[PDB]
Amino acid sequence: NYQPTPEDRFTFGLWTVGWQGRDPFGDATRRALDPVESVRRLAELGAHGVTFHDDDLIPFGSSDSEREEHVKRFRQALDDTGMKVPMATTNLFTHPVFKDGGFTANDRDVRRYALRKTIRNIDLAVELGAETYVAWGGREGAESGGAKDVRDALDRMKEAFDLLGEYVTSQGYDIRFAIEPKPNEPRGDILLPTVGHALAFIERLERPELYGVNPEVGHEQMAGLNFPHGIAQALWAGKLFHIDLNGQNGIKYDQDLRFGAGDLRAAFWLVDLLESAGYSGPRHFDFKPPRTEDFDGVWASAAGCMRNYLILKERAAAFRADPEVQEALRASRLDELARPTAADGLQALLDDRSAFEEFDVDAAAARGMAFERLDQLAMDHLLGAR
Amino acid sequence: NYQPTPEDRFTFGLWTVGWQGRDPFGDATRRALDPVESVRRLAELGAHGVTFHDDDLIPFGSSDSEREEHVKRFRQALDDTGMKVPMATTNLFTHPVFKDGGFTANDRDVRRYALRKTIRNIDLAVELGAETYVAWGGREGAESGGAKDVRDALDRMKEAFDLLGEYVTSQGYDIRFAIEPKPNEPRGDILLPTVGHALAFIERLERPELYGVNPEVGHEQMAGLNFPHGIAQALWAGKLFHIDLNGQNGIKYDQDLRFGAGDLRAAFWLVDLLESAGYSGPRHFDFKPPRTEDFDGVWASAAGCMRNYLILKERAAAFRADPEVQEALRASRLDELARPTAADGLQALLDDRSAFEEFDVDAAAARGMAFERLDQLAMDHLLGAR
Amino acid sequence: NYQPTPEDRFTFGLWTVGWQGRDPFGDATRRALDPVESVRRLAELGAHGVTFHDDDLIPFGSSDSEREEHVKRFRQALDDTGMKVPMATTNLFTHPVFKDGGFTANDRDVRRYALRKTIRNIDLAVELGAETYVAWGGREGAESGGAKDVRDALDRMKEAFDLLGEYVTSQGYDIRFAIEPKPNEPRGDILLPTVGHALAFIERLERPELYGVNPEVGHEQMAGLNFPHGIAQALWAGKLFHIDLNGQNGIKYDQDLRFGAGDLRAAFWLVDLLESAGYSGPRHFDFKPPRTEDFDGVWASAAGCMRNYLILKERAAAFRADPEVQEALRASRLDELARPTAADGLQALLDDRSAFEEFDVDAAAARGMAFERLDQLAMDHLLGAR
Amino acid sequence: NYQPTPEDRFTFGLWTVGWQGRDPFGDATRRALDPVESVRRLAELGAHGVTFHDDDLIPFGSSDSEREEHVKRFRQALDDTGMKVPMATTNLFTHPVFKDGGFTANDRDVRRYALRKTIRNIDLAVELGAETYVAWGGREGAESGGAKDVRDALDRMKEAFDLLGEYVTSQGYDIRFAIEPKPNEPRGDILLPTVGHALAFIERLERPELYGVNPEVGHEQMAGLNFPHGIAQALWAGKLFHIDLNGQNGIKYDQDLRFGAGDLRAAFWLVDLLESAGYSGPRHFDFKPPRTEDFDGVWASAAGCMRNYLILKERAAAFRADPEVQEALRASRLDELARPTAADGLQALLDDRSAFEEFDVDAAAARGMAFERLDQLAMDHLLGAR
Ligand SMILES: [Mg+2]
Ligand SMILES: [Mg+2]
Ligand SMILES: [Mg+2]
Ligand SMILES: [Mg+2]
Ligand SMILES: [Mn+2]
Ligand SMILES: [Mn+2]
Ligand SMILES: [Mn+2]
Ligand SMILES: [Mn+2]
Repeated sequence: NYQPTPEDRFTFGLWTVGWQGRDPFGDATRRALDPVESVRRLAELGAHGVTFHDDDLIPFGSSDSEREEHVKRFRQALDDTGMKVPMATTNLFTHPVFKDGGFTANDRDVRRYALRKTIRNIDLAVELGAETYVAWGGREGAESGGAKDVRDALDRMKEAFDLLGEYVTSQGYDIRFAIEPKPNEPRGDILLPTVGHALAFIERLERPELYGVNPEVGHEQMAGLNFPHGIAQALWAGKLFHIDLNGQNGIKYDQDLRFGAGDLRAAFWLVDLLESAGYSGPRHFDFKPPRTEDFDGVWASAAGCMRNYLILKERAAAFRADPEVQEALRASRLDELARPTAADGLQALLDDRSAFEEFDVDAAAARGMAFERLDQLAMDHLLGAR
Repeated sequence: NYQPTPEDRFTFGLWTVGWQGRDPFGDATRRALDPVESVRRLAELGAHGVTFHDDDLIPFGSSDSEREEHVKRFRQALDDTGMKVPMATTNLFTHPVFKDGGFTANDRDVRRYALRKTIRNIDLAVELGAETYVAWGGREGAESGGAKDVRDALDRMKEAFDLLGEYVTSQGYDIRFAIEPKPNEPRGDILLPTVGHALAFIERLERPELYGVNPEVGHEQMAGLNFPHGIAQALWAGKLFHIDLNGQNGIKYDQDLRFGAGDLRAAFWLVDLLESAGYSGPRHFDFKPPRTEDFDGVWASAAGCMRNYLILKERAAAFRADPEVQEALRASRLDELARPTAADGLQALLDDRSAFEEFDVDAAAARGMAFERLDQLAMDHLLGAR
Repeated sequence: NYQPTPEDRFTFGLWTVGWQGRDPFGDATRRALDPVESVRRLAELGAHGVTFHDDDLIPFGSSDSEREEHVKRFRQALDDTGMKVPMATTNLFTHPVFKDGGFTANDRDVRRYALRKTIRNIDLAVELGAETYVAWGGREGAESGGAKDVRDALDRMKEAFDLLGEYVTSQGYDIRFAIEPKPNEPRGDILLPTVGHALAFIERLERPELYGVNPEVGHEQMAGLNFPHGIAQALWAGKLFHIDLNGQNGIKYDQDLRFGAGDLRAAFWLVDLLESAGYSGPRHFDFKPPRTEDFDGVWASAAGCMRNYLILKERAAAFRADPEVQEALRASRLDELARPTAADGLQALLDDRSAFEEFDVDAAAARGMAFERLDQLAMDHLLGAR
Repeated sequence: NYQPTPEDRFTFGLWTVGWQGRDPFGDATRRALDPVESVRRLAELGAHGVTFHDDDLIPFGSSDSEREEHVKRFRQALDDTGMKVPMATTNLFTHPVFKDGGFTANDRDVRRYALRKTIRNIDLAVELGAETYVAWGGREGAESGGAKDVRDALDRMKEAFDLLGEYVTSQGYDIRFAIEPKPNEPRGDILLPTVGHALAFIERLERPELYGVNPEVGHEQMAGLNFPHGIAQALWAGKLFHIDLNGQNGIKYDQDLRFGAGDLRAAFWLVDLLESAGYSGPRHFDFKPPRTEDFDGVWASAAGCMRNYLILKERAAAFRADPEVQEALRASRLDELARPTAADGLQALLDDRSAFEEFDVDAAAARGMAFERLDQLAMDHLLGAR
């Protein structure tokens, strides 16, 4: 029942199932996982692929020969399992050198080092077949007002992404970039804090067609925002290149619960939207099995991510296919929302006396929207109570 | 001491000092103010101008002759006082007809009526000399997931703003539009919920140069966002057309406290930024004198808005002029943040062995950023403790 | 399917289905409901009873004869339908006189008036058979720090509740009090903001056995708190006298959505707890049908409150009855949580070398808690996916 | 200017200035500090004393002889500097064995070990002269609903604190306990999440006079609560045994900024209250110098904690001493808030026709509270603008 297959395109970061359970107040509760073992275990669960930061796969400061060894072992596990690598990213946050940022660090020599470390891993991602390269600027930001001039930092952020775009085009690489927003943590405030800020910034890059967003359920919810609404705006702009799925219980620290935990109805409306819109990218889980769990709990949590997606997919499809729901959607005038307000044009609107002079505002005000009956049909569908 | 003059460009909405104190749980505590009396009282306090919704100035459903009478009375008070009207906006939220929105209402005939009501007031704003026309889509949004297809709604929102842009260009009007974001309240979630979402949406309009943002302190803070950071991004994009100043205590209902209340250090960093960047638009207060107050309290609260701006302006100027602060900014490498990361270009960066192969990451990691000493110099300046 | 009967003890406030849809930004969208019509409509839906504020039932400032007329009409509808009145409360928030509070208003004469208005309605509630008298101190609090000395206000709050307790005991009334906490709105901060603060305050009253709490789902969630956890603490103290059920989407204005909307998994864990603990008080809905709805939407929303309770009751019962869940609970040592840590006593614990000197902390640390498999069994049960 | 002396009773935890800068996303940026060096550096800055967890002072798993060595070195530094140790606490959160809690872990043998580890450190704290023993239950809680039966956990929490009270009374120790609440982080929800929940729980302990609260600025603000209001309630109950001072920017991860950062006006109202109430306990800083800082930044941040307290103390004293403020407080009827509502008693209130039958509610409603003029006098005082 609800069993994933690789055609469901479920992917996981190496850092997710491999999180050792170090949090700000506590030591690791689990041993390190060898990436090869994660690939094999995830393949057995029905995953389609894995993702990585450079430093997940190649220990920081590895020699060039150790580096090849690590990559070759990893390549063999991908070949043995059929697993793909659709996304890769750079760790620009763990090492102390990045304590004030990578691309927007105040120290210029750190910024140059951040760019070189990124470019090296873009080459590796292309060689492994990644289509999307994610940037999460977790250290770009500030705890205090005077520490970061945000206009200068946005100049430096645009400089860095423009150079990366020049690099991939000059190499002929078929890879796109996706910015992963997060509003805070580990910095007091992070630059480009939401999907909207990231989309707006992309429009000022030299080659905006190369850049999209990689939104994460829990991150938008850390600002109290509606995640399906943000995703709909990203889809509307043609910029949903990738997505991070997980769970979050409101405005607090980044929990990274398994997908379906946290705000369950928001998960339902997210799956409805992704499936209706024909999103065809990876269904990626950026999640942390809680540090209460041993390795059996890690794999149960990973399996639950995909199970919950597949249950919600079924319930959302049943909802949209239900004749009674389709009648309710017309009762609530969703059909009218999809029609142009004024395809007849400005001048026709200005001369149309039924739009103002003879508009019966009181009759229009009296029409109920029937949204509550519609929402309870959606609840009944989610719960399998019809 | 700290006395405003009209050259400080302080402005107030008629609805601010005129708020009667009706909240969701309580009746009005103050009588209605005649707009003429507000103009005179605000002029005496040192205000530069006032703003209005159509329905603040002309009671909803007024006949064409009553309408002229109301406008003429208002015009006379502006002439008697020297007060300007730099901004106007449309009430598309109070009347029951707008219960599901104006521009993105599901009912098409409401959307057409919303546009006609807006166009009528644009003509009036131009006649009164307004430079900026604000749109706050307070009813555009939803309480439940199925009620609003957000892609269709964004289509309708873009349709509405494109028609308004076609209207002002066809009339030859020298007016620009500013979208005022708000994340929630009165709708469960509002479309374009933050400065970032609004900036991103503007880039998809037919004539993006006509549209900017009118951010409000308290609204970004209702999503827990850093308001000076958002304003810096708006300035960076060239889109800060107008600003709403007030106070808010965190993530809760929209409080609209007087400016300087709420997050006081954020107010300090906001004034520092506006003054450093040479923002030359109106300093507009979108605030509500608490319903505990009588009319003497209303004017004390209005006066406090401008007093707090002028005190913070002095402290921010003293901060930036202090030699010890300028030395601290260099100690924290804000000068280096302003320098290009790689003006030498991509190829030079790729060949620069000091950027990677011979970069001493450990020496760079060991450098403190000296941000705490800088922040305490900013605290001492704010408090007048130096 | 899932049809309520009066033995389910579902109750509604007159102010809930009768909310006209006035919010801070908008006029009423629905006409006023006659209380008699609400009683009849709710009885047809399967409700067990209704609740009221004094001013819902008797218009403010009614003459003594109008007052009797209103009560007699209401009594007749209760007799015609079989509806009960298990709870009543006082409106100490709508009238302008209460703009700074009722029991903790700075003006002494307002505080005395607040007490007299309350006592009058206690007599009426007893005559209608109410077992619980609720106090929601919505105006008790402040927007600014100097306006309210909170120690003096707590003195005044304790004075008011002590007098009410002296009044009911001197009259021989069999009624108890329940304080309904709320953290903010309409005041910037409200006194006794959470279930915990209210429970702590009760312990300083002269006769604490007379006072309990009436927590509301959405109010605890406006502080980001776990509502089932708070209810468990109230049950643990023996103080859950009444409960308000509704929905809320996180930290924002008080939404009062229908129960089951908002945080659906929290609703599941709440129903599990109430049913497991044998809570036998009313299942009261303090909710507002959204102002998008006409009267048919009002009754659909009311019906959905009880439907969602009954669906969640079934799923929680199925969860606890499942042998596989009972095995998982033992796997996660919930049985051990219920056993005393040290029934052998302090001295035995101090001499027990297996508790410290010879405790194998590393073996104990290695035990997984199996919480994720348990939580996914709870998800499968909630969704009907087993 | 604003220089602390040991009579200001400023104290710091060893873990504060000694925080190495490991956060969930990043390695340590600073080396470990020897406790002896912290004591000497803090003494030079004007601190009065230090606090510790057992594991800060004695590395976990130390032999009994290493333990004595560590204590003796520490004792010598206290003797050389005059520094006191007024508070101590237990680390029941770092080691993996505590991943599901100490006192409320599901595993019984962990709970017994938690108690033995605590008792051992109580003996050490008494020997060092500590008056207060703090308990922060950072691991007591849950990420999912089924993992923790909260009634059973509260039984186990009460069992643990009752045993500790029996232990200190049987030994004749003159030490009191203080519970430090926190709503979340590192657990998804923590038990006893606010000052109110902790105060309520204390009233069910066997010997409630032994237990008080140790509230922390940032923790109450992580639930969006008003921290001066919570402290006033703790003072009102006679339970403010200790306090943790720091800064926090709203509802997000626990930032532990230096005191005065975060919500500056809340810091002003906190200092006003502590000084007015004659709080005579330690002014303890539970803060983390940001990981951007080197060791010079650590000591600058520590110094800023005490500087900001002393500046706010001066401004609050000036505020309360100002004749114009004292007149404003009477104008806003704070004098009337301090007077009994009904010292004449219930029967006199019931017969007093001026309290209801002849009360002029409209005249009373018309009185402004003059709270805005009062709040602007407080702003002017805080900023030194008078
Ligand atoms: Mg992510
Ligand atoms: Mg505004
Ligand atoms: Mg309620
Ligand atoms: Mg603390
Ligand atoms: Mn995350
Ligand atoms: Mn606002
Ligand atoms: Mn509510
Ligand atoms: Mn903290």
